[PDB]
Amino acid sequence: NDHPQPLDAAEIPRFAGIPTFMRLPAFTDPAALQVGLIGVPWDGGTTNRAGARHGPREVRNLSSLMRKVHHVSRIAPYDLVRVGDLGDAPVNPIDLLDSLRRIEGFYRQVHAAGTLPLSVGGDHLVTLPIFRALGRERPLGMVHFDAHSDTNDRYFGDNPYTHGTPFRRAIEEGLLDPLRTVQIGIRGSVYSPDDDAFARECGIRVIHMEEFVELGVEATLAEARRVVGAGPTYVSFDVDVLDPAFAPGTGTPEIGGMTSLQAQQLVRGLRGLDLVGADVVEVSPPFDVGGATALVGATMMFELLCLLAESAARSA
Amino acid sequence: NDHPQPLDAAEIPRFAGIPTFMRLPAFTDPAALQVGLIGVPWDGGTTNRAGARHGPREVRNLSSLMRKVHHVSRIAPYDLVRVGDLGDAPVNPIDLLDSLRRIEGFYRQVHAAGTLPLSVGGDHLVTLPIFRALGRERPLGMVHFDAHSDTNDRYFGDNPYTHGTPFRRAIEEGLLDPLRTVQIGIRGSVYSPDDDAFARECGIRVIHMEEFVELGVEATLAEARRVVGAGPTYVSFDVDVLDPAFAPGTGTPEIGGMTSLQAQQLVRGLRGLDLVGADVVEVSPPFDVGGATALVGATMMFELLCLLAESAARSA
Amino acid sequence: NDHPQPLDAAEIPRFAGIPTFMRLPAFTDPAALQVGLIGVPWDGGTTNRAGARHGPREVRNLSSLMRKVHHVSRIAPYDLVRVGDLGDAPVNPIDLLDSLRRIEGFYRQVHAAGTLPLSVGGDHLVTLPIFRALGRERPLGMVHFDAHSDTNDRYFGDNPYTHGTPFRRAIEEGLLDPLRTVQIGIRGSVYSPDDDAFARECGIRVIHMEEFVELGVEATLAEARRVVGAGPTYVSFDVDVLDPAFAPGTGTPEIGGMTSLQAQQLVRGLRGLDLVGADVVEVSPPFDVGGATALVGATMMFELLCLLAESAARSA
Amino acid sequence: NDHPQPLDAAEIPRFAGIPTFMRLPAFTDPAALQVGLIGVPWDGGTTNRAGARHGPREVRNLSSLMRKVHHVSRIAPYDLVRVGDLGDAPVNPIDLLDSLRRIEGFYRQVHAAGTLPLSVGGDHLVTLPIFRALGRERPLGMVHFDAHSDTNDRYFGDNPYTHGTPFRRAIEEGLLDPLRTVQIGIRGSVYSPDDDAFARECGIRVIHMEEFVELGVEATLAEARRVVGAGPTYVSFDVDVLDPAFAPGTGTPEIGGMTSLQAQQLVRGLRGLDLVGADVVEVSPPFDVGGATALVGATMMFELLCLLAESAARSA
Amino acid sequence: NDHPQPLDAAEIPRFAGIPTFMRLPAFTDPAALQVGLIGVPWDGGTTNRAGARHGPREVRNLSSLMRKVHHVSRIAPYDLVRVGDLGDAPVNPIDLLDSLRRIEGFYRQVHAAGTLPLSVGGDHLVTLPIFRALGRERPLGMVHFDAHSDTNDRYFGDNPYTHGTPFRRAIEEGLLDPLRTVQIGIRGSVYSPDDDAFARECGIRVIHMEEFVELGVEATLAEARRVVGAGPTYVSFDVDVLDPAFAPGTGTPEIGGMTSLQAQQLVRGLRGLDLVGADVVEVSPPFDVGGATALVGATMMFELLCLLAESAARSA
Amino acid sequence: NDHPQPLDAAEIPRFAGIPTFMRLPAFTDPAALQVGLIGVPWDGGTTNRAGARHGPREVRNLSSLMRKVHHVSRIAPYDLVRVGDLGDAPVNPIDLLDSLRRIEGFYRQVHAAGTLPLSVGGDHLVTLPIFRALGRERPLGMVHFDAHSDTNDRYFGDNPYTHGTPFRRAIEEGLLDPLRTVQIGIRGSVYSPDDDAFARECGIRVIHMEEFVELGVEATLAEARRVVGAGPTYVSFDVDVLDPAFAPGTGTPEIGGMTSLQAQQLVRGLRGLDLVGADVVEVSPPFDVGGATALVGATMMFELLCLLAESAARSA
Ligand SMILES: NCCCCCCN
Ligand SMILES: NCCCCCCN
Ligand SMILES: NCCCCCCN
Ligand SMILES: NCCCCCCN
Ligand SMILES: NCCCCCCN
Repeated sequence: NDHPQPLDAAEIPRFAGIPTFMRLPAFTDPAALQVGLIGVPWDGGTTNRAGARHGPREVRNLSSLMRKVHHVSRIAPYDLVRVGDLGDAPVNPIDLLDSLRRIEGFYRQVHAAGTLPLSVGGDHLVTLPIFRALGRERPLGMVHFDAHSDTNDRYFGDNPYTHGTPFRRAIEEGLLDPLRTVQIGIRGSVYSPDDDAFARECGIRVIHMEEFVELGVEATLAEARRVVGAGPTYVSFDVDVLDPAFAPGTGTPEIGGMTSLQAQQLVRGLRGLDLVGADVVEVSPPFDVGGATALVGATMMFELLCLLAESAARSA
Repeated sequence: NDHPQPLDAAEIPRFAGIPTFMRLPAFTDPAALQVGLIGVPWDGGTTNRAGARHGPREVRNLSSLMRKVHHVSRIAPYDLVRVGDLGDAPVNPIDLLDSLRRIEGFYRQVHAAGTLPLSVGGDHLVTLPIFRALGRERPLGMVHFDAHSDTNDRYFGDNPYTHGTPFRRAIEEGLLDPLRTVQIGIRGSVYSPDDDAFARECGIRVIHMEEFVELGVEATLAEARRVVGAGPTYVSFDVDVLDPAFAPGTGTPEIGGMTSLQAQQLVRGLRGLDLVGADVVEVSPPFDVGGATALVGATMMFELLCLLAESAARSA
Repeated sequence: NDHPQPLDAAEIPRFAGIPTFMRLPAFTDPAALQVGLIGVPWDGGTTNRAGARHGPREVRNLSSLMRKVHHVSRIAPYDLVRVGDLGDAPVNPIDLLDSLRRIEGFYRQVHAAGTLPLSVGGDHLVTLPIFRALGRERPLGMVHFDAHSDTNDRYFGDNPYTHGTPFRRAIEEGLLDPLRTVQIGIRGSVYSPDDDAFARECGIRVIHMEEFVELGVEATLAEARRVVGAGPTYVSFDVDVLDPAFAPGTGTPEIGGMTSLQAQQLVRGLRGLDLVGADVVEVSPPFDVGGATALVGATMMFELLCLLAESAARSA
Repeated sequence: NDHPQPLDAAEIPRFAGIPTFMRLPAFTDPAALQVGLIGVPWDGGTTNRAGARHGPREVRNLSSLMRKVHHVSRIAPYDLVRVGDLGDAPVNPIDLLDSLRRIEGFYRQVHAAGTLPLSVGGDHLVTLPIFRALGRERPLGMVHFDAHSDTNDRYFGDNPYTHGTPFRRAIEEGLLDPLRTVQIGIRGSVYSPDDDAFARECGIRVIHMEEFVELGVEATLAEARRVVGAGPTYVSFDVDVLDPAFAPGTGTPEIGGMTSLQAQQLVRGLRGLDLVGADVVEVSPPFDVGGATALVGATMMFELLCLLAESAARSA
Repeated sequence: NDHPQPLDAAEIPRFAGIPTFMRLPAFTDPAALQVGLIGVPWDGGTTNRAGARHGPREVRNLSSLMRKVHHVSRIAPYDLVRVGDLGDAPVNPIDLLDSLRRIEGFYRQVHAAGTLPLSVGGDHLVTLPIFRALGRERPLGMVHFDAHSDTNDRYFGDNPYTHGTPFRRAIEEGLLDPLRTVQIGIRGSVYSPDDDAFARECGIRVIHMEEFVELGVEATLAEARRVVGAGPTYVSFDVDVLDPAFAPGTGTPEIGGMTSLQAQQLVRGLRGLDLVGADVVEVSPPFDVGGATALVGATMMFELLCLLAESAARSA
Repeated sequence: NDHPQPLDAAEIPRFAGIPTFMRLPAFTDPAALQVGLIGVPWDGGTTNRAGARHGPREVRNLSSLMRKVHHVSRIAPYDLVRVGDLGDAPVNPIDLLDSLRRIEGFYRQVHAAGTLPLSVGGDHLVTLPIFRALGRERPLGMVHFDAHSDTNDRYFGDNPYTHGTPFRRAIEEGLLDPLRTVQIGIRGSVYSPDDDAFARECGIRVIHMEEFVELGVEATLAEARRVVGAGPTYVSFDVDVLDPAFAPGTGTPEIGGMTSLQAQQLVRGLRGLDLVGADVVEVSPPFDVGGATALVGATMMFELLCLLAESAARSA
């Protein structure tokens, strides 16, 4: 084939070998890849239960359990395109602004090379430096799976950058197109009598958990696809969209959430869209249980990888 | 506008502050409040896996994650009515009858002041002294979420007070109207071929787990609303109604239970009933996993708080 | 009416007593029982995450929670037939072939006595020696719940015996009738774009997780029954069929799985079939969380026991 | 020598077999044994963190790791005398007074048969009913390893029976001889500014943690042997004597404790005394980490078994 | 005493009541107290494994186990002086400088009122704003128990503030007298071929783990007392001085440490010094096991409280 | 200063980067290195509690906390010699003899290149193939830290290869000189009166735990050095030598063991000896607690590395 390949499991047992994403070779140069698997070990944007800085290491670890071919779509992503583990974006645990700069820097090297990034957080603030690099020319659409909109304004006085502000920033900076943004799974007590105010004024489509239950998977999918249409789309997967039973290891859980099953069905349903990048954020190992949330992370990573592979091929 | 409010999360982070229910101020006088949040740290009635005496503390802890406004109903409970943390009902861990007296004494003051109690257990026996305080004037109706009927007679072999007997006592003492009692979620193997002896003979509506699946949420909700009518009604939520996946921290789990999502749907559907009190019972921290069951309790508590707040508002 | 009985829970509490299956007496002679509860503490067939050798002990422990009478069917299994704990099948943790030899040996003694076996694993390889003893005369039909087909050929060279090959082996050896085999819950990424090859060629009905969801419980059930028919049938239950939310303590978890509730419904729907034995495999205590998987295992064990008790009852 | 033996580890691996104490056969008749291994699954005496009721079960489990011969003394207890698992003493989890009565009942049957008990608690109150059976003829001496004196008077009013009063009761009842009591390891903040008042009035030798440190093992032992002399002596080992690092699974930890090493040395040095019984109490699985404390419990149990075996052989 | 007192355990069980340090009443005004118990829930200075922001809440929880009187020195701190829970110092989880400013501001009020602070972190950076409030008039002496000197210069560029720089800052700012600073337990691999460069150059007495082992407790103590003399001294206790076995719940563990016992002996031996404040830092619940480190923290707090109370009593 | 270096911690934080031993670069060619860090993830030799196959991945993860310079000895191993991560020796989870051949194959290539191996298991059986490669020309001496002598003969019939036989095999194969072999820490009950036969009859120096305590660290060190002399010597460090308090994550724990501190003092005292290689074995993640034992493994690995670096430097 000649593409980078995972360590062969008929030969090296899955517990063995240096833990890389999907057991792929490590790369330093983004031009060597069509899809780059990237860690963003960064949780400076976390105002309560931190720990998502350990997400990437543990996702790497549990991705050992992933196999080469998707059993539904039959996509063999490593055969389709050049995929590899591109390491961790530079992070500064003590300096939020420095991290923001340096992560953007890293991502514009990735974008300049033409690689589609598949990223593991890190809390949800990580998605902003990524959009800063990927949405310069044209604004992005987005399918966003989350318990929270992450479109708040300020925290603890007037700090504009937290894991709860990234999509407001991205919209203000013109990186995210709100008319092509759909959010799925929003739930839990809120600060305000009309929380979806910013959302409604700029026209974000918010499918709350309760609307997702009313609609069902198919109708929700039809509505997500309708919102993003034909244009360049990013997929942001916050593991907190899932119920705590499936994703305990997360900073801001809200009970009464999506099932793993349902998340796989929704992601699988995005086949054919022009996906320009994706992430899996908020995996927090210090609140995780037997690496349950790290495994969810790894699997959802692979689900997204398969579709990114197809978009990277189409884009070539 | 002058009601007790949670600590301001724009000022004081959720990991900070001495931990009270919902970050509310502590109160000793129930006349200061319309809805009172009360712990009953008591498990003297547990015949197997104990630890529910630690429930109220961990629920307080995890309730730090609750916010001011319900996202569906828009109810802002601390603006509608005055809510506060009344601390723990006094408990004697070595003397069961002394606990029964003292817990009731506490609830007697709460009832005299006209305050609706919202309680956290404690095993299910804690509901009895509450009913003894709350049901003397007219027998209460009840919506009861549980895996068990808790209507047994005697254990080992002349003891009338366990977590399995509170509602038999309540019916015998004329405090609980069985003809206005609905039990939802009952499941798990039983001791003898006829479990439902007492339950059927006094006319309790028992919606077993199986019937609840046949029925679905909306029809169950309508049957529960039919049974309790326009009369004064108590809501008892036993976390063991949930599947262990959502609530592992409980003494007597039975697999194949309710989802947190389903529980929220069913409790929200109780809107508008004449609710005179409610509790969340059987959270047992020594069997809990990373505060999961404590978070469930805290959230279900917030769900009940909203409905209780509306009742207390209608009374004023 | 002189049948072996569980310890009397109205006199001896569930935390007390030597842990045997279902708190029953221990037996060493299979002819003394119609249904024998057997542990197969064996995981030499495991290629990655091991630990199922500890399964039977923890299932013994957690089976303390089971009661005497099924609450839906009203089957009192210990009244219907003679049930007991037959101990553990002989295992050599260090010699795979010797274990196969000895496990088969033990199971032919069980078979020669007309005792129906209900077995707790152990990884899925355990089912092969059992099959070699139960299917010498006439091949078995099977209802198989798993995340994996376990019909692979070879591993790490020319090794034909792992937890992923037992049903391929059983079919080749004429012990399992593929035309009377249905498999339910298969999911997760695979090694090749053509995985169901062996299954499609010999005619195994494979119901993947995706098809189970499209089908629903009742239609899945009718299909399962259509496949096995009136003939002699084994039920093999691998806990990894369950979403890791319900069964974390297993070696090869795959997300987006079956709920505990669904498994109960599906197993309960096998009533009336000519069931000649069953097993519950792949419970791995070292990856379990507070015995949840061991509890699930004990419960499924009770569910199967009821059905088997009905089968043993019919014969005389 | 025709004496009961553990399952053969050279043949049956340690993860296998029904979990009895030391993998010994189970007995019903005390007269069949010279040393009886007994569980007392009782924690009605616990006023704060409970769970010791599950102690005997988890100790049975982890005793699977024990071997047949002591590596220092070379005592082979099963060769010397007849040892077996006598099951659990009857317990009433709801009724304290009924428990005391039924446990005594069980122990006087054990005593009437000339059988030396080796008991696993259960909280410390469990030793009282044992002393009530064993202390009738001559009052007993004791070497007692604990963080607390367990010689308090009343709790929560006029309650004379908790895990903190057994030894005061036993002295008042003339079952324990204070002049022949030595207590080793006492430490931790106290309620009373003069806590040791009772112990000093009746002449109990109290070697506090601080004094044990100054004395060292050899000299502490000389002093413990002096106190108990040649008379009949019980050993009561409370795991909370150990530092929480070695025994986390206990209800009332006090840091800065004894090491497992030190405890082994101290018990080993009691060889040659007339030991008429022993217990290991306060193992609390709900607060345990990976069965650490259960293992400690099982090992100390074996340490004592060897000594009790020598005393039993001496008498016969 | 008329002094504030812990909840009466003879009446109120230790698992009940809204949890405060040592079960004392909650205070808002530092002039009401002679020793103030304060939480600094702050870990913005943490460069790797964080979580210490949850320290104060869990130390509060586990301090429920503390009793009224020290069992060795016989000091009863609450009878000696007025002690209370002052709550948490204000903390900004996003703005490091804003926290430094606000924490100091809180301690300024505390110091102005003549109140002696006993603090629970939070990571070690938290000691800097404390020193900033306490060491302006005259520089402080210090006994510092730690695995690390915390006298490094810069991190990740020129960030002057981390858990590893605070004492470097305090010396530079004239708040700490290096000549009256002694550090005990220092150990672990270092970044650079010469580490104690700064510490030796300004003349801090550094007693590495190895020297403490050679010296022994008494001789270590005599050296520490020689260093601090008769002048005003602060005691800063980093739980990571302890072996991971005694304190697993900490961010930067180094194996082969001090035991709880040794730590208690070293603190007890500080009796009679002019102690003006103390802290217990680096308790990190997300890495803790069953609250082990919280309990150590709570107990070391009590050890420190007893001596602080005597100092405050001398002054009065 | 052209040697391989760990990721720069002033630039790249410890939670970031692909997890290699000590965050060194990954090598594939042994000839590139003077000291080779190797994982041997193999537990086929385990007769009871397995999981050591996961040892090397977790030790890699936690080795992230190691720094560049030994604080006592001042050895900067990466400046001294060329050190790197050689990956994992090949392993067949299902085939013991093939693992034996293939692991030896790998170490043969390592030995041919002049590279000193520093290895992480895997269970203690992993040392045999290592010795088979390193001990042909002349037999090795050994310092061996363990709770067990690992010189048993056969298990479960005649299987000559388990984690309890490696040194029996190595001695019989002329690879280990028993007259230059010292074992330290041996303890715990034994299977029969005469297991120890082999070790004494061939003259291994066996320093039991009891004797180690009698001798003390310094005299144990003197005796270990006397046994090995100036000849080529291997160090085999089994984490089960440590008390379970310090090393919970291990398959066959024996309470009453060495402390982390003692182990460090002992290994550090091996400076100057002709060390030809070392290993750290029996780290078993499925039994570890928050990675405690992996961290111990990582530190002991660093301690050993520093000494190995000196040996490599002298040869060159
Ligand atoms: N929520 C599912 C993630 C997988 C956890 C399984 C680990 N045994
Ligand atoms: N299932 C209830 C909530 C559990 C999530 C807790 C994450 N720490
Ligand atoms: N105190 C240590 C007892 C043993 C723990 C080892 C792993 N279960
Ligand atoms: N001198 C003891 C050093 C401990 C090193 C750090 C281990 N994690
Ligand atoms: N190392 C002190 C903590 C003790 C833990 C016991 C149970 N929380």
